[PDB]
Amino acid sequence: HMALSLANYLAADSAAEALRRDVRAGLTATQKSLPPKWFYDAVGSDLFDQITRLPEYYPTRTEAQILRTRSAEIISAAGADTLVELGSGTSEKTRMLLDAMRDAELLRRFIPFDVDAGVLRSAGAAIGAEYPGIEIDAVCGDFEEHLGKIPHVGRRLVVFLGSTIGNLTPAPRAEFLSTLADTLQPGDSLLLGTDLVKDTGRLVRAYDDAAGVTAAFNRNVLAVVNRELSADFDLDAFEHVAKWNSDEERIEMWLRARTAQHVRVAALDLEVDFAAGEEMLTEVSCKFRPENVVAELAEAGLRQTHWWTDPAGDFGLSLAVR
Ligand SMILES: O=C(O)[C@H](Cc1c[nH+]c[nH]1)[NH+]1CCCC1
Repeated sequence: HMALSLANYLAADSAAEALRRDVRAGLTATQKSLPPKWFYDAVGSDLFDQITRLPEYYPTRTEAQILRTRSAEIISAAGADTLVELGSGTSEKTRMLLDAMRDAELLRRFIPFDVDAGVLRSAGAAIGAEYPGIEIDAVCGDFEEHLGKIPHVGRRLVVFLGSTIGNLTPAPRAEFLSTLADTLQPGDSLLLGTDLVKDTGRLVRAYDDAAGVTAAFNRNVLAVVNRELSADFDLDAFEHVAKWNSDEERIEMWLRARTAQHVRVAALDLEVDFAAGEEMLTEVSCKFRPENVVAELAEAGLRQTHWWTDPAGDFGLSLAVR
């Protein structure tokens, strides 16, 4: 029910000023861009939830199938009594892990780490009900800034799933992994999900689905800006574009102006122009090679002790330690 400990390191005024900075810089750049963190307002989070069920979007259910068939092994390997989730704690995946920990009579604690306090409270209620006696310590924070705020209590399995790590470009990605590694004690383990290089047709379709749901998700970032900063983006005037970048081996999401657009962002006293056909970068989703996952982990000071992958080789999960 209501039993909970919650620490909150996020302030609304801080979030608001960050959006102002990001939007000003991103829209005044010669190559325009917007950071994908701003996708996830209430509407956008709901749209992403739907993306996880699209037939083209294999990542979620591929990862889920790996956990479904190997959760006992994962939990045995970790030997952890505390599950730290860098993410919501809402999904079936969380419960696969928690169930496996309970089955092994190891489970003592759940530490959800997410940017939305409301979601954390909901997760706390649900998990508290399903696993009576469990200690729940929630942390409201940004996983690029507040990893140091995660409690060091217990033997901890830190999980970072869904190929979230792929939404970070190499430099911030390496900084994140190194920082996370520095918070791990002997006994702690990292469970990392990484989407893998594969047929490029399948990759693009996964980010450009027939139903146009991803397109709606992408364009919604314009609605966020419109609402929060009093802008006048015409969402209809922008086309969703998903590209495979073979040099960097990553999917890229873009918004392309159908015709010349003049956008006023009132809250920034800012005007910007899009030429007909001008494209704005809104997200990258890096795809990994198995051998390189080992290397990126090692660079962060982490040793990969276990590697699970589906039989098609579509997706990978790593267990790593200090
Ligand atoms: O890169 C991805 O696959 C998605 C974001 C996304 C999904 N469809 C379009 N973008 N990430 C969101 C957090 C986990 C992965």
